[PDB]
Amino acid sequence: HMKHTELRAAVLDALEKHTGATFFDGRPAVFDEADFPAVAVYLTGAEYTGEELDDTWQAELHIEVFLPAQVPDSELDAWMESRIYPVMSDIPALSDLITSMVASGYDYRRDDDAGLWSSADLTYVITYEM
Amino acid sequence: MKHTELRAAVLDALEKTGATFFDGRPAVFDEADFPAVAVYLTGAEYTGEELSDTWQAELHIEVFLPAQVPDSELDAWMESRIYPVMSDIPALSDLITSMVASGYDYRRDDDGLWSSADLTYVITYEM
Amino acid sequence: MKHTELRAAVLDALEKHDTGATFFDGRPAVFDEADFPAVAVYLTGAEYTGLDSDTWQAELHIEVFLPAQVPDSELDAWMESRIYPVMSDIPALSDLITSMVASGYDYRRDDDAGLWSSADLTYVITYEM
Amino acid sequence: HMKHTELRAAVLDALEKHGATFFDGRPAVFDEADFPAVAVYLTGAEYTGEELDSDTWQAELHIEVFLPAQVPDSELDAWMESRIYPVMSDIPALSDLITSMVASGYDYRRDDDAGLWSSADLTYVITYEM
Amino acid sequence: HMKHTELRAAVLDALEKHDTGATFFDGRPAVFDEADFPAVAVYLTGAEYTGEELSDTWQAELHIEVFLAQVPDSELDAWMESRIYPVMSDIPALSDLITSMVASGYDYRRDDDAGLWSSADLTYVITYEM
Repeated sequence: HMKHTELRAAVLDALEKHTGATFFDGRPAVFDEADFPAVAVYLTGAEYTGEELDDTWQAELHIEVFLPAQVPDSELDAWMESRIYPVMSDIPALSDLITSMVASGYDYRRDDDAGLWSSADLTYVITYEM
Repeated sequence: MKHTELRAAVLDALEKTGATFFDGRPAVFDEADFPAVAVYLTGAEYTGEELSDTWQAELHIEVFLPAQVPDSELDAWMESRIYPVMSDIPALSDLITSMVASGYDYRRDDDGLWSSADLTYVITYEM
Repeated sequence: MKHTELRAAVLDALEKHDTGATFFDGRPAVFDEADFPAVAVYLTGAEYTGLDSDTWQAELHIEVFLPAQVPDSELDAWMESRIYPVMSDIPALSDLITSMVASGYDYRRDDDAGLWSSADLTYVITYEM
Repeated sequence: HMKHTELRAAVLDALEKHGATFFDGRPAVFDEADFPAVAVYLTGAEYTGEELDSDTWQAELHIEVFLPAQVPDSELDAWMESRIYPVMSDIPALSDLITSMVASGYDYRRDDDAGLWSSADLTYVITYEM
Repeated sequence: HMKHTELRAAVLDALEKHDTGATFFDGRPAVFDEADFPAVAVYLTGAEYTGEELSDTWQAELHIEVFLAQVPDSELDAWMESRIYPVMSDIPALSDLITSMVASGYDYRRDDDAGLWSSADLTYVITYEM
């Protein structure tokens, strides 16, 4: 399999072994009533860093949790600090696939199109080889 | 965790102003909510190890008014109900390691049932 | 509030003329077709700048709106003809800011409906809240 | 007539004396009869200071072709190197207004909303005085 | 006729030569048709003049994008990994028209308006001479 497929699968699995919710392999664009709670594992900004002649890449690893419609940002944090944060401390699979990992950001996005969901995004900055 | 407290501190500060408060930028608006006051964070981001895990975020306090009102009305509201409360919020002061003015923007409903002013500061803290 | 004083210092000045336009105190979102020619005065990216100081930098805008089926040349003409003169000197505006300088001259249009065509003349100013 | 007005005219005129629908400024929504359309406009015009008791400026000059419906980008290039390029070789009137000219880019843009129209945009960076 | 046309084609031709499977596009499609999927578009973006060298040299981002509807990214990787990377492995016809090619990024994009499709975008940074 391609290295990106392995990446998310390492996280995704660590998520199932653990959390009553529906997961997606990649940022979804739409959901069905039945998808919430939703947790998407995906990558963004994958880029080739090696021009010091290294094959080295870097990317933003995403674990975004979606909740149905309009909820407070604190309900998202609770879900984040109670069903995700923990799982992101022991995921040996992930370790073996990457060369470095570090906390990146923590964003809040919402469906500014059809107000169907509110989300919290936990992202790490990673480095690896294709 | 920590962002709930941060946001909360300010929400409880502005609590004590007949407006409708929102913990995190709203998406859709039911006009009963106007004047709407939202408190949220943008660009929260890890910044390294001091010993203690540092983070930096952007704290927002945006006031929304129904329809298309003249920016000034927004400033007026902002000058009368928001700044006063912002001058001193100990609860907040205790959760942060530093705070400082960032900017002041005027946004609006591009797709137009509301216009707004959004006060911001840059805060640093430990998660 | 300074932002309000600034825009005002500019609005009146500019609207003290026979200009048969409509003036807005802020970048409007929805335009009634009966609102053109339109003239809006607003600020963007106001940021605190401070070295310890109360410097605040912002971008002053004077946008001219006209029906979307109009050549830029016309907007250009509208600009040289009614705004530039007035903008050459506004003592009310001067006594509020600590510096002003030409910045840009952009061209915009309504991408959805396609109801208007505009020209945005901007300056960079500095001041203290 | 102010500088920008004169700048566009130069190119505008050149294009006329030589055969589609020309617009003085980037248009928003076209009418079936507008194709093929060519737009000559400016973007990013900014003051770069004063040189010597004179007001200096920089801007991007655009000559954009719009072809009816979604078409291969190769059709655009073809139309481009056939009607546009030649005229651009040397436009006196223009050179007599500017202070410096050089090629910037060649961008492809489409009607994201619908296959309404496809376009190839040829740009230059110029410096002039107001 | 001109360079951008030869560039895309070298890629397009190499790709169909390898796997006629999808419907290829010369440029980035504005809108698709239920049938086209799988879609594979070959295009350039940000082509900018970088100067003269005794010859005028340009720079641009070459794109090979695979569109599928809203399916998991790993499936996009999988198509990318078996219908694309092998070809891109080395394409003489292409290399023969440029000066340098380097890997840039791997972006996952998607339909935002109607969720009609989801894609994987493979990009290389290339230098050539008009």
